[PDB]
Amino acid sequence: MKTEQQIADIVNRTITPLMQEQAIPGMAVAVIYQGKPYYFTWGKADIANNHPVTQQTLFELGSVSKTFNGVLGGDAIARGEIKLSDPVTKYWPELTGKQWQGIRLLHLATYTEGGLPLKIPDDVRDKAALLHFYQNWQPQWTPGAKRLYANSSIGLFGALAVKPSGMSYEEAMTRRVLQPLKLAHTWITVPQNEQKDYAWGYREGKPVHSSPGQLDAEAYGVKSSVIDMARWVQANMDASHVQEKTLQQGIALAQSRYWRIGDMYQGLGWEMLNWPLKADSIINGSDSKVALAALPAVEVNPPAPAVKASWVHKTGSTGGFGSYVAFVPEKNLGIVMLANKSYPYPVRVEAAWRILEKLQ
Repeated sequence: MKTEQQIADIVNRTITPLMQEQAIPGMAVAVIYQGKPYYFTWGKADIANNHPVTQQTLFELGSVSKTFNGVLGGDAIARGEIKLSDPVTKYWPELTGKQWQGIRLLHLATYTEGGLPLKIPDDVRDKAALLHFYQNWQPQWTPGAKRLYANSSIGLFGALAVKPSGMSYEEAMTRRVLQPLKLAHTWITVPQNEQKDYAWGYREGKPVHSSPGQLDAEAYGVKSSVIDMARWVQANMDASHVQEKTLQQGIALAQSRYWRIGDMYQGLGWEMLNWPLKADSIINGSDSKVALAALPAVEVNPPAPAVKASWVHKTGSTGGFGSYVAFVPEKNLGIVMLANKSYPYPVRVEAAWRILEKLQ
């Protein structure tokens, strides 16, 4: 097995040119290797004010937030509070249009509802406007026909999934996921006494933070540190240490296979491919030209239970940040890459692959 110095050499050999070539001000990486997390930090969380990246720096996860959504939903399934087969109208009866009649929670959770838009429109800023938007949306195809990635589908799934609990989404996420997993540096809303650790994102050489929007927490609005993200990857890779039974089962359910889209399988938030695999499949699959395309979907019903021989991963971005998380349960190997600049998805995936390939 490799020493810490050997792992550091491997990580730095990839990250050093990456940050220079992509003009990334700050990064934090965790490698999970033979059961242990190894942490690395470089650069600046705030350039003008000279604040370094540390193991406590908070990064905007962007759509990596959907992995938290999927686990919270899995926990609700395990609690018996919801079933993915339930109609959306069980939880939002005011969606009375015929286009909602056959849409199930399953479809919202997995981008298979019929073609909701990538984001809720900017001018939808209250509950009345949100209802109007969904009521008047018209699908492009029947439920299950295609997978088309969106924030507005899984975002609504998260809002509906927590209804039986009587809690807000943020309250339920905190009580049911973050607190049991001891994720004390993971936030939907960063409190004032933690703002000192909230990195600035950089877009076109200017510091930026993400703007709020409807159903943001549910789809793209989580912030977290490298320590918490490593602990999150560890718990998702192997939840045998998680003593809360419904949370352990909910983690497993987010890695069930619900749909087959070529060689990719859709979990709850997490996306999976069989392992072993060819690097080009994930690198090319991460390009927006594939990842954002509407592709035919094949249902896996009942969902296939998690298998160890899988590459489990999720990309995410905001205006100023780019993140990537991936793990292989069979190998007990994983990686977290957090950066305060958005940079191309295939570059993220290739760098992660290069590191993990040397740690086989």
